[PDB]
Amino acid sequence: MRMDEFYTKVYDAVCEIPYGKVSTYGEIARYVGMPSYARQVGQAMKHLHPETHVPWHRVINSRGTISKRDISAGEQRQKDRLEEEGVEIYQTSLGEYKLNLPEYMWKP
DNA sequence: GCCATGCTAGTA
DNA sequence: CTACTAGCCATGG
Repeated sequence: MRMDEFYTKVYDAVCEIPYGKVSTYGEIARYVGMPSYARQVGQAMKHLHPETHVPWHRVINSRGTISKRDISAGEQRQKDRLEEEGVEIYQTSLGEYKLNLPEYMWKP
């Protein structure tokens, strides 16, 4: 399966995530038949263009947190986008932004 | 070819 | 709950 196919598949999936809901790299990976490629779902996201109709903000990690960026602290920009969709987000004891995954996670 | 970068399940 | 590890895998130098 071509990388550009994957990349397409992924975006297709993300866009299916309803307003106010969320998903995760892994789940998306599995959704589109590429279970081991969670990191690459990362990649996909990171490669979109800032002015995109894609709900990249609806995608977080397995642990229900928002993931630190080795480049570009717009993880802030991700929290904000969620709070508008109405999403209780708590900084963990450390400065991590967490949320009640079971409550928010989405499934077709 | 190697080696650094940039999610997750499992174990302690 | 927090660590820390093993394994994963495209991408670019």
